[PDB]
Amino acid sequence: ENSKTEQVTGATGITQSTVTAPLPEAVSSLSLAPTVNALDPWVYLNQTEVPGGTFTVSSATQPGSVLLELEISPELNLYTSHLFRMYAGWSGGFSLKLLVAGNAFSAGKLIAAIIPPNIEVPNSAYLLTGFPH
Amino acid sequence: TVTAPLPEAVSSLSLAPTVNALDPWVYLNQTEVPGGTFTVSSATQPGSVLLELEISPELNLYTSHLFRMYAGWSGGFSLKLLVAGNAFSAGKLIAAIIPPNIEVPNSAYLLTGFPHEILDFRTADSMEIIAPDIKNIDYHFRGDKLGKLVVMVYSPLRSTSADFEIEIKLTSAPLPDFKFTMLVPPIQNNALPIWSIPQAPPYSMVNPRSPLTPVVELYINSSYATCNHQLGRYTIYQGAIGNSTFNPSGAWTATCTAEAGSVTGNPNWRYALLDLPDNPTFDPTLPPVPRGFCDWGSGVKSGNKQHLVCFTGKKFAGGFQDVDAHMWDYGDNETVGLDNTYQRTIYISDPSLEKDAQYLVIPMGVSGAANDDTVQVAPNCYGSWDYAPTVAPPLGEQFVWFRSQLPASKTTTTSGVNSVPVNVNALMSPDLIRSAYASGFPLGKVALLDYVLFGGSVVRQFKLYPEGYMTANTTGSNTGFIIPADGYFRFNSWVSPSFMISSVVDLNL
Amino acid sequence: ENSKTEQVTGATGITQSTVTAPLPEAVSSLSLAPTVNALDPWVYLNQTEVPGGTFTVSSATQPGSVLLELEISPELNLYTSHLFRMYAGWSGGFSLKLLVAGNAFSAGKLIAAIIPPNIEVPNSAYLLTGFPHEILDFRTADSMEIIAPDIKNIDYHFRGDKLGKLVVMVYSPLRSTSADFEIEIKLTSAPLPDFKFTMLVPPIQNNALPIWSIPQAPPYSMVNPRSPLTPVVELYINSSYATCNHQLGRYTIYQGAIGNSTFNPSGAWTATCTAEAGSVTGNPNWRYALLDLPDNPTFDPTLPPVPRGFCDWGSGVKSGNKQHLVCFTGKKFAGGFQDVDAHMWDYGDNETVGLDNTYQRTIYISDPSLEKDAQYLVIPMGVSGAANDDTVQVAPNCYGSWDYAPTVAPPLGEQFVWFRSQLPASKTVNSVPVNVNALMSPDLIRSAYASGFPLGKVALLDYVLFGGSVVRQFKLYPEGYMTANTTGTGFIIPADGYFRFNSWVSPSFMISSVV
Amino acid sequence: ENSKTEQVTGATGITQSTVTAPLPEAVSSLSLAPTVNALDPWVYLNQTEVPGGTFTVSSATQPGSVLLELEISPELNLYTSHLFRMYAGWSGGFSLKLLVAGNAFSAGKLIAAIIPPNIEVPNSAYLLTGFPHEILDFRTADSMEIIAPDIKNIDYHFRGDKLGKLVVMVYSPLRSTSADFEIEIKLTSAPLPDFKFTMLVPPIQNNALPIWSIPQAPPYSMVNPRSPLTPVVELYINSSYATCNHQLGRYTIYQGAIGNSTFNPSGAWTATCTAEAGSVTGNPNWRYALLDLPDNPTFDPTLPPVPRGFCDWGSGVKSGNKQHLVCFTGKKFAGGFQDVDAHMWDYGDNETVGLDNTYQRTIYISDPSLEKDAQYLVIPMGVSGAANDDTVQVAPNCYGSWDYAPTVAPPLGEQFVWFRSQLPASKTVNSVPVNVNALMSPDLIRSAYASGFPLGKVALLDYVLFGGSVVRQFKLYPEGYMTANTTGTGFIIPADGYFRFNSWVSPSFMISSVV
Repeated sequence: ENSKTEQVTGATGITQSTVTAPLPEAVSSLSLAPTVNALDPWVYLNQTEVPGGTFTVSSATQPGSVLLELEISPELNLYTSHLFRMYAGWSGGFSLKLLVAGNAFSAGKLIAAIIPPNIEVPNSAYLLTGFPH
Repeated sequence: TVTAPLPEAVSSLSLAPTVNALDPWVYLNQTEVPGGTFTVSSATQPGSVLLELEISPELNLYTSHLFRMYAGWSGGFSLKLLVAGNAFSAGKLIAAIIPPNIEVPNSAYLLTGFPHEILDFRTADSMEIIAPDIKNIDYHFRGDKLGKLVVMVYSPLRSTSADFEIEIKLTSAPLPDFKFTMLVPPIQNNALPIWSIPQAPPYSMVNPRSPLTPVVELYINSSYATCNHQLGRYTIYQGAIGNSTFNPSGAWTATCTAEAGSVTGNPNWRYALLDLPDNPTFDPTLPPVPRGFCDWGSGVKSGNKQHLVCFTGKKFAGGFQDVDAHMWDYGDNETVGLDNTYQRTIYISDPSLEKDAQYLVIPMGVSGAANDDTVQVAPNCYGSWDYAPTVAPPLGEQFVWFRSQLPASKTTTTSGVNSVPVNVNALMSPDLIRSAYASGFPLGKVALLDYVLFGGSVVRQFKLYPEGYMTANTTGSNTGFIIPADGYFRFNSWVSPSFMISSVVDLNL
Repeated sequence: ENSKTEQVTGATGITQSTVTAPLPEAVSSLSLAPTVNALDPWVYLNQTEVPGGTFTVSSATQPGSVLLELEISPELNLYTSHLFRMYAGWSGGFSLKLLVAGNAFSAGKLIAAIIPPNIEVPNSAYLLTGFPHEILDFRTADSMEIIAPDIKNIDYHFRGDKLGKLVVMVYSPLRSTSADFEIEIKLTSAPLPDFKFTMLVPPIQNNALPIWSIPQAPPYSMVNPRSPLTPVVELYINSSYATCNHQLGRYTIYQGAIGNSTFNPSGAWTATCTAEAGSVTGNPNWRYALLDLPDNPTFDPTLPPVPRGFCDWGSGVKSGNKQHLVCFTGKKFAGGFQDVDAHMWDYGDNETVGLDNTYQRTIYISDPSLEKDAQYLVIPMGVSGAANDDTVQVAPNCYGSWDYAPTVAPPLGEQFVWFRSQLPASKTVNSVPVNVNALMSPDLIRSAYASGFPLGKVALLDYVLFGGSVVRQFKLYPEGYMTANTTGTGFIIPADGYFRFNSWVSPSFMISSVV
Repeated sequence: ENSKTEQVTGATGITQSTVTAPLPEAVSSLSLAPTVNALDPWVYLNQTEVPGGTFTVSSATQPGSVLLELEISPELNLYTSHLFRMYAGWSGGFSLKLLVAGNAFSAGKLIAAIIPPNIEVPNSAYLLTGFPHEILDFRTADSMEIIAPDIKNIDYHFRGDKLGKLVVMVYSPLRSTSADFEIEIKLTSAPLPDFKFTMLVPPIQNNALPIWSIPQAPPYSMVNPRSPLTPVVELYINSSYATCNHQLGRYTIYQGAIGNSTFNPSGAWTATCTAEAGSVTGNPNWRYALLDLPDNPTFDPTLPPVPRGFCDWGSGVKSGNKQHLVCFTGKKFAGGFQDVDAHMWDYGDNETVGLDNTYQRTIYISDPSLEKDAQYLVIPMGVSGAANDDTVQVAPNCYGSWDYAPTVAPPLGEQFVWFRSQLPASKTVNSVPVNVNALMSPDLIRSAYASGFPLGKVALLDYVLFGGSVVRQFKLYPEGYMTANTTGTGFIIPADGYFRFNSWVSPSFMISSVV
């Protein structure tokens, strides 16, 4: 985890790039996998748009509405989704880059939360602070 | 950017018969503070308290939930200030820590004499504040006096160019020295940090000011700036208050003993005294009216223009005889203490009232000049009984009302009694506040509720007060804004009383 | 702990100075105090007189009477009492110096005892020996320093905690050849070096200030709450007025105005009644009326039965044949009242004890033409017939379960000091000249709310005449009354002196200046 | 001295915190101090708001107006102000933090200057550059600590010495895109580490307390000093009442009751006159009389010409043909007065400006049978004819060289808040219903003598209704009047709220809550 800051062209504000692990990843030993199949090294280096990974925040949108809700799976990335057809099973997490077209003369905040399996999503930003976020 | 205006003194917890550790991960994730959300606007006055919090386990989502199974606790909190600021705003908050036994001042001048930090809107975002656990004892029991965090406007919000508002949220985690003391069953008196509301629609709820007619609308009107009603009054603290009841249908029917004599200059308008099953000694400290009995207004000195309407009939061994419609009203048509007064003396426009005979009274309409406006202002409180206080929404807000259509009874007989169709509003329904008794509201906090229409596609936001009313933030003005009664309420969050709802109702469409 | 001896000037006896710790002090670690606030080093070096720390042992005083009873607290010392307003909490004991004006040709003993919190004080010197204590002898005692612990089970105090006490009583009776000899005892205090305060807070407290500042207004500048249109012209004493039962002019430090009293007695003097059906048996002129109750519309038994501030002058039991009250009365119309003139009036029905001579809603007016259910102005203004100061002095009885002011008396040997005004006659109904007394004026006790009284203590006041060529001394009680010590019909004190706070004393204190 | 910079949240500008000593502090050796008394170490660590340390810069405010002017003294900080009551003397400077609510999209500058004692403050930012000073810019200012010297030529201060000042004014005008933008400025203080007190003394001083505690009595509990038998029923505002010339209801912090005012207005309402030879020309019913002067027997021009507390209601210039005052009047006999009834009366002779509409000894009574040199009771009770609130509001003129209360006005943009009571009619002489206003009640300013006002400062009061769902704000001036800020005939405020002390402000302060 880290954060870096860049000054904007005109010096009228800043942009931040942040890397974070809200919850620790538990790397599987894969001891029960009959074979372990490596991906092409370039697939880890390609960030594709996620299916349903696009939303617009207007000043109308409430802090109760879920903007994005996405399952952590091979379907997140174009080439892992295509590759998974060829395989019985899979293991491991995803890097998820949230690209925000922000500006220094706006105001307001997002919350992004990781939600465990077999837990329901609350319609409340107050309740999302109970998760790793 | 970490501020401790007063030092945290670490208790040894020597005296604790058990010391209960929290999960190590509760110290590592900051949650939103259950009620720690407030708004500042350019209208918000200097020296106004925006946020008051007891420094207690209730400051964090996980420790508030955990405290339900503990008898006692020790240790402070680390608070972080999340400020949705902007480039154009100037102003300052003051955050002050008040020791346990000391009264909170009403001005910035006196508040600066406490341990405090001053928080400018340009630099307050992500500032961290230690909320220390001040005590002279090894750990707290329940019901002990607690230190407070008070946040107040120090310099008012001003803007260069455009008139923004700032929403501030606190987040919290317990300090590493925080501990609990003794396991007890999970039933303890602290409010749950989440309230879960059963998804009952408003139309499925009773109207406590018109029990026979379904709620058809949630309603808003900019002229209804006051509620003086005795019916439909419920609080989380006290239950039903001021002659309200949890079964409004069953309480709707009174009886009255007919009284000797008649209204002056109006010999058809016979007096009666309402019979008081719950106040037979006629104590001034108990209610002067049967519980749950009609509080509809009918104007001031207005009998020539308008009356209330009821079914009546005399008591017998076989129940009640010859039941039909009459005009009635509270008190006289003249004396200020009786007329337009919620009290025992009524009159009925029936020449036939026999002395000492008992009559059924079932209110069911209004007549003549009566309108929605006149029904909305209840007959006055009077005397030393525990009547419900007159209430207003705060400046810039409107009540949300539970509304039902009351249909007109018509008769074709000459001189037969005739009603006019009217809408009846109630401030609250007992069916919504039902689940709030089990959950509790946090001390000095308001429920922000989502109200959900069209499968989630439209979401109104209302503030439900523990004093028994919903309010909305609104723009424009209107004497008839309708919200559909087929949505459901969803708990959103707890907020300070002075939080300003972002979701504004466009009251002129 | 130690003792040192000094020979007296003439060598005809000795004086002893003793330092003692009857009970060990337990110095708090203050580990739970958020900050520890040091006092100025000179505050530990200054012994001030204690509030109520003064008593006189005569040969009359029994070894059963408590002479001094004092809570071990910041209120013991002038500068710790002032400083504590600035703080949330405190910890640590006090040095308590008992200064005894003894002599070698007297006899007798004191006992001084430390009493833990939540223990009662016994009325017995035999039982005081069960506590940690000291005994002093009147032949040789001069100074005794008690190192008094702050006895606690908490790290430091907040306000409203229960405290350890010092108690002083006679152990063995005072004897002397002279009948006039007294041992004077004085108690002084300083905080012990381990004394600390805990947290700075704005200096606004319920706790009483150590010194009361009184406005210097003369009694003649103050309203008489029993006769508001007439100025006070004398302070007055009368040894037959052994009790006060008034409902007006009743105030307390704790509750403010009590009984039916008010802080605007001039604006409350006026009332209105609704004229009833009927009249007093045998007197058809005496028409009944009910006083209107704005404060008590529904006639609740727990709220007052008479309008706030309305006249409580007496007329005796069953005495309308002999005497009455007098008022201006007039019928209500547009904008005010018509044909306003003097009428006789009284409380009750001149027969039944529940009504006659009783402070309650039902009155009669001696006007033959009262219209039924019409309203009438009532402004009480005098008395008629055989009426006199003593009839006006005894108020109508209180009755029922409303929050009336209790009947109060001065302690044995003391007398009430009254605020007195002359109320003139008026003539053709004809009134008689009478003097009206009040127990207290609201203009004096106004100042006492702005400072407070220490709990369980009374203000000793100097009353200063001619700049000081005469000074009276009075005890002003927190219960509202003011009182003087008297020896040997009425006695008159001028109303153009001024009150000055002298000191705090116990209710049991004997005023040294005698009237 | 230093400066540090912080980037703003959004990176759209900067805030600066600067520490500066414009003039060197000269730390006293305290060699002549008998003792040196240390403060609690935490008092140096607590910055409190300064009395009068709050101002708002609008784009309207000129670079000639002084925004803040403050004496460098123990009164700057809450705990040094409380502590100083306990001490004879003091030495050492103050840290003064100027907190500026600035913004990067504004423009303009402050100047802050230290001014030595016995030097006058100039009404010019150009002249302030001649002093030791600092300049702040509204784009980047956030905190400025001034290390303000205690400038003295003596080892330490006693009370009543002349002091160095901080002065703040606009150096360069505020500009913004928005017309509504304001810079809010706040000043906080703590003593510098070299600050000391010099000698413990009992905590009794003339010096005003840093916090005023107000009784919480509602206005309806307080006497109306211009109509004592009637209660206050509203606080009131009327934008046409631009001045007050009353001689009753006039009080000041410094002098107490002024003009012809008294602290017992109910006991002073009654007067007596001796009936003169002759009558007003053309009106033989209008018999002259002279008010009796107990306070002024020899009719000294420097003592009041009217009895203490006697009625100052107006009736207009040369208007006896149109309107009069009304009183109860009756002839003096044994024990009181005979045949007391309502008569018309007025000041002067209905013609000459030295007498007519003038607060002076000579009156007429409209009773044809006044016996020469006999005494008559006078109890003013109403008004008659064309009389109204506005005629009663303007008092008769003051005249000559006696110590009358001056005519006072609210500052521009403010209005007086009045204590108002309804005075009812009385009917067959016939009175008219009228409302009487007082500028102040003695029951409010009683409390203010018991605390004092800081010299040159005004009390900002909250007035609390319904427990706090409405709060008005008023300035109560030490000169006796109370005042509100208004926008946009009479306006009514309920009399059952209570006053609460908010803060000390300058006379120049603009109340933020608007009526």
